[PDB]
Amino acid sequence: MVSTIGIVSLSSGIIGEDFVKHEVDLGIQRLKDLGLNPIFLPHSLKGLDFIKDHPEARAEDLIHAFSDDSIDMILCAIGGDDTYRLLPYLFENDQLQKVIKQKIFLGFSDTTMNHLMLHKLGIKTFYGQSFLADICELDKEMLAYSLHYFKELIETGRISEIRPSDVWYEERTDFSPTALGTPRVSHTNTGFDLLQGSAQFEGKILGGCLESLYDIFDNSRYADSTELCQKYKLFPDLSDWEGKILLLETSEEKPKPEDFKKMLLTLKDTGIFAVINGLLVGKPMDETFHDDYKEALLDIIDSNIPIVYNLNVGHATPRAIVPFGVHAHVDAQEQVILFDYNK
Repeated sequence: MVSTIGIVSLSSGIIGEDFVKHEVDLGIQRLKDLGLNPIFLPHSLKGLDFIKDHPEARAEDLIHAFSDDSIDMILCAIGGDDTYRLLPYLFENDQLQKVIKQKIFLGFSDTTMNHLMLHKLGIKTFYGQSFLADICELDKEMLAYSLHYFKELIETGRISEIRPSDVWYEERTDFSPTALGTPRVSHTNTGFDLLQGSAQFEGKILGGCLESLYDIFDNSRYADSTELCQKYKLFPDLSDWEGKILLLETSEEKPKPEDFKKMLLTLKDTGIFAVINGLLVGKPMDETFHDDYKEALLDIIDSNIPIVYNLNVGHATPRAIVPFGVHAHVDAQEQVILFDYNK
């Protein structure tokens, strides 16, 4: 019985900018048609500059979203690259833990950091879509495959299974008003690609955007990312990772193959690939460096660890939604991932 959906800006504040107005109205109408009543949290529409300079305000919006019993679901507006800055405002005095309640939380990319924050507090979240990226798809309707998962989530509170899309789409090259009502360029999608290891494996899924996870360990983007993430122990320990399935997906930054490898090896050094039950990897945006990443994965990760590539999760389109913290059964041969809420 999800009815009210609260939209939050925890990363970029672009959603409140004048030029995005029509897109926002488009998404609002789509949410209404699905049986929902959208509300924007108090700071979420204040714009680029305000949101950038007030991570504490973003945190206050998140705290309110989780503590307000009239809000049934929380949807991230859009990603960015600096939501790690919210950490002290959520954890230094257990501000979020004190008032948090289990309810649907959906986002991706920079939101990976928020997913890890919520994991720390025992909250089961949902990865892979956001308001501007998916609900405000510029074509006449939302992408059918993306809609399938969003509709299922809002109607049932869960995702039961993921199957590959029939098609995938390129990122647009026109973002002016002439883009409205036009389709993205599409291509046939060939399904889950078992790179190595068992076609079947199981466990709860956790992870997200590779570039985001990298900033837990490397401070090149922001000098204090590693300090803050270590201070608040954001990265799960090995006992936590053991027997889980890791999700990785690459962003619009399209990391060059050398950098993709660097990032994988930084994770490998933690022991994560040694304790997980398998690895799921999303299709890169535009399939950029698709074959290079496949070769890098095969080279770096021991061949007894299962890896399934080409998931329609992450920055390519369309986009499935992945429950985190829910036992999953992967079967690459049968092109399906099942979720068991009673295991």
